[PDB]
Amino acid sequence: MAGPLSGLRVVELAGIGPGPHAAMILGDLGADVVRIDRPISRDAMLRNRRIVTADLKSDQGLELALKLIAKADVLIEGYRPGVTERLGLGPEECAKVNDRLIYARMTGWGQTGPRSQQAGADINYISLNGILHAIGRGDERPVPPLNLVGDFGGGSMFLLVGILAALWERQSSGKGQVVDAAMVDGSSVLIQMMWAMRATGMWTDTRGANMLDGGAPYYDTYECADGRYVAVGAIEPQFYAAMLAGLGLDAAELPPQNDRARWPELRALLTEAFASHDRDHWGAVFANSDACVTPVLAFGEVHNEPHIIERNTFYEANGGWQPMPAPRFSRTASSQPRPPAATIDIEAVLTDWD
Amino acid sequence: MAGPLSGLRVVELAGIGPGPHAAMILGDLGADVVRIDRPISRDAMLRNRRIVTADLKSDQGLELALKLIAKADVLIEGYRPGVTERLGLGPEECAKVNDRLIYARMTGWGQTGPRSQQAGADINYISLNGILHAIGRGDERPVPPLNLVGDFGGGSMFLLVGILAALWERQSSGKGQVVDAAMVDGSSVLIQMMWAMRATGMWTDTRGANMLDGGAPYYDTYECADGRYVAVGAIEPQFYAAMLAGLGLDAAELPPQNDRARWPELRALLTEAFASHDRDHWGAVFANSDACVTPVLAFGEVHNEPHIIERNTFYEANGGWQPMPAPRFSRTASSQPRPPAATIDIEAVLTDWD
Repeated sequence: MAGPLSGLRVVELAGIGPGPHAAMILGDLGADVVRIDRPISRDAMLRNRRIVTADLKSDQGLELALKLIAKADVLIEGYRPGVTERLGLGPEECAKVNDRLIYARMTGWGQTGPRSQQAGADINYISLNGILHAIGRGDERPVPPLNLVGDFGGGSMFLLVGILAALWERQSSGKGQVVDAAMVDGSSVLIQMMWAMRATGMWTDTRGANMLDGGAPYYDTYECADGRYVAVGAIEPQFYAAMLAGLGLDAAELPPQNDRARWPELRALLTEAFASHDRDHWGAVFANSDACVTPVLAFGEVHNEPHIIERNTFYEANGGWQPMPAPRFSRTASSQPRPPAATIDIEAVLTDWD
Repeated sequence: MAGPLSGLRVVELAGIGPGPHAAMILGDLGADVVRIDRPISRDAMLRNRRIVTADLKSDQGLELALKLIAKADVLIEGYRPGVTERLGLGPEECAKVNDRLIYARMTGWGQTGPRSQQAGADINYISLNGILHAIGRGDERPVPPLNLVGDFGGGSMFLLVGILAALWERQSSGKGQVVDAAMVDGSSVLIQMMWAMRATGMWTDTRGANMLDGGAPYYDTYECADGRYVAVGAIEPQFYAAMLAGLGLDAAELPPQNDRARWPELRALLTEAFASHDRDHWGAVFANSDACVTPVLAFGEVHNEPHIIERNTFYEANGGWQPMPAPRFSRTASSQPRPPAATIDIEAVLTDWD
């Protein structure tokens, strides 16, 4: 298996959303990932893995898990705190048989604390630490940014950083440890810019009235003539001016970029402008500009866009497209992810592993 | 310095947004990070750093950068492809003097390809790979999820994973290499769940009409009596039912949870329920159940919420709260971050570095 984590050995305890997304990216990058289910998947998330089944409630699955864990560099689990403990696969149990194990725990609320036993999804984890409040248009109730922010950006990504850091540390302590990845915490450091910004008046708790939430007329989407959108990211004044040029608007007849008092008149001017031609027109107007003007593409249009084609951001599998691994390494490059293959006997893996 | 990356040595080439966010987290986690500016910061994002000054244009600063890079494990650069090359800090130059260097490049569009020389921000990178399309209410044009998805979740976080993986690979090749972290790619892998789901009919390019984008009445926000919001994440039927009981609704007078045909009647019923009382009323009602119902808190209200208090998700600094490091390590724990620090003579750092 190619890529930089070639050699690393990961055990994943099948659960939902963040945990597998982390196991996946490890896989993507060359790790040898082994996922334990209950007794083919056409879920792609389960690519770059071997799947085994066991019954960790029974004496005999318990025993085979530990055999796997003992040979493994990493364990991922994403259940309620106390659950691996009571199966007897806790951190203190795994330590007895392998004290070099990086024991990664993936939760919303964390290992400890009042909420640490309650159910929740992404929307609740980001409800509590400010993030969801800030997302959306001001005249309307907050909008969920999918599960991009807590599950992944603020969950699996921080689990991955926790695992790969703890692996750096082991390479001179020679021990592992437990990583407590809680989404409420990880998403907070994800949005730390806003927290910094709030302290110098460069961000406000008021919704829809900031520089990056769509309060700013030069940082938002515009509906075009044909009902589709373009995205404007022109913060820098030189970028903004190349944008005004493509639209063919005169700086003199416009409010200045940052006269917030007149941001409504500026937006109406930009709106009228962009609605006067279809999306694709603006693509051609602004091809090779610093205008920071791009088409808003629907998922099903993505594989036709040049820049996506030329860099193989995607590959074709099953129904349609998945993302190729990221990021990319110059010397030990990742290769095309392997599809989820049918089950494997758990014994044969111990034997693969010796 | 405390935390798991204690030992690691990072040179950051000052720029905007993703690259600093990466250097920050490294810092958070114990690395010794050293940032090179042009000629005290009030910005917290610059915590866990030492700041130094050089004119990389002149033979004087070029030469001092290389001395630092030569002693360093990681270099972070966030400029246009071709820019470090022309300064004479390209990858092949650094290799001359340090072939163990992890050379991490942080861009929107990537190192290569048609758009790789154009300006952009977060909103442009997520316009192109379907992400931005999918965010928002369907009767309104896509809404930006701040810069949470391209700059951080799909930017800095994948630079971090690239750096820490390349470090693992070095620990047996004994060479480093270049990581090409592009937001367009990183965010795609971030939203891999949707890509997978599209291919089994569990996701639609139609906007605001899915399970995690606010189309589901049981995964969305609701306005309360007092104008404020709660978040409902009640996907699992047992969660959903604990939610109906908290609101005091008869399960049997409601349309089935997944009779999408009557999702408008379900939502009206829930809307009516939740508007009948203030937010904080619900916050109490649901403070323990597995109803996956939580208050939507403004950033300014976060530090008062129990779960946040007990876990020290935040600390105070500069007349306001910032996020404590994440994730958390049981044996080599991170410390409270050090604030930015005034500038330092670059020679004194060379010296400190043996």
